[PDB]
Amino acid sequence: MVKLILVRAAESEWNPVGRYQGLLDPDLSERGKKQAKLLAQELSREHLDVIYSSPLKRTYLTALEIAEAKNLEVIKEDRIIEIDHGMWSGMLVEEVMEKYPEDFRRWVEEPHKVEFQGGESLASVYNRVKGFLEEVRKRHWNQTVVVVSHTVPMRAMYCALLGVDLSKFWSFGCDNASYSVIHMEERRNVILKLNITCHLGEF
Amino acid sequence: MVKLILVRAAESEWNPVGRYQGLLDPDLSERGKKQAKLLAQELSREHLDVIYSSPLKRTYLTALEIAEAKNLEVIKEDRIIEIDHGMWSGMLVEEVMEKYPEDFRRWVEEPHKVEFQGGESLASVYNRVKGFLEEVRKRHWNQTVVVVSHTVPMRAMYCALLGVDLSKFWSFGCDNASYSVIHMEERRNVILKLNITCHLGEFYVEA
Ligand SMILES: [Cl-]
Ligand SMILES: [Cl-]
Repeated sequence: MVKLILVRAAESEWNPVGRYQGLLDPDLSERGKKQAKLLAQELSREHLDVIYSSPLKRTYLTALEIAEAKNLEVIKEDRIIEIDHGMWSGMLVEEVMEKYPEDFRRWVEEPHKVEFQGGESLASVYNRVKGFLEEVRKRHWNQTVVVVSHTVPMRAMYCALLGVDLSKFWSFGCDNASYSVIHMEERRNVILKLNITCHLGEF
Repeated sequence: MVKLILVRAAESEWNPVGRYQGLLDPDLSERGKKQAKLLAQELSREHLDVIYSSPLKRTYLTALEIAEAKNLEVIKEDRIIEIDHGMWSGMLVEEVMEKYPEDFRRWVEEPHKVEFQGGESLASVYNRVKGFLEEVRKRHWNQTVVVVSHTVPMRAMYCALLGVDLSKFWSFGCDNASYSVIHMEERRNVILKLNITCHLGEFYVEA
């Protein structure tokens, strides 16, 4: 099997105020930098074979702490980059709700149908992360793989892994510096642990 | 929303050797007794409104610790009882694999089509836990509900909660004295946390 460890980036400077980032690239927050160290300590217990990360700072810096703790390299991977939120990028959740209430409603209620104006469709995110996961399954069979990514590609990944409709997108928790443990087996994928944050304690 | 905390019984005497219990009723192991206390300690940190438990000892004893820590009464619920494993009940996994390889293969490969001889179907389990969850959603809106159950009903519950086929049965981890946090929202259910065992520390066993 593949032991797949799916990690969300530690907290960015934009997360606590709820500003959509998409492809935009803020640094980790001070809290985030601490979260990443704690997560790296937590994952140091495991034998790791490979670490993939979205190339954006928040993910890459999180990946780098895990790699440094285990003396591995980080392999950048564009296919697990955050969705292009288009015009939402730079906007607070409250601003989106006020300026684009109907688009916000579609996002919450029927995420699978969304295409961000000036940006990417959720279908597109699903396609790219699924392709990545298929290649990982083949290439890294019988290994432990860490994948450092963001909310939207991660939630799409859970849909692909379970073989469920993209409409189930919101049914998975995805907190900063969390990890999930998936076993990619011969006939199915198994979510053994989802959205673990215990290592963060107070953070 | 409903904050639904789905808990698997702490370790029974039969869990570490892999003997199928079903409706057979073994005690918690000494380790499991400690697990239940650690879990109860963990869940004592937040407000709980109601605790439902399968009436089998392994679940009920786990539920009793959580209930006592919060000044609640355990509500016995037959609809979250373990599947009737029928002829497998009392057999080790390796014995089942040896004696009934075809039925074991069906169990692993196509769980949604399984029915244990002298026992219950997986479809039956799905039906009864789904009805239970529907009633919980209506009765306990804006409350925190603990449900103490077993691997098979819990896995069926995840299928029902996600509104997905019973063929996804095996795709969810379910360890002794673990908890999952689900939000039952208006339009969907969200698995916020699945199969959390961090509170157990050195007393955590996968198996
Ligand atoms: Cl989001
Ligand atoms: Cl089982």
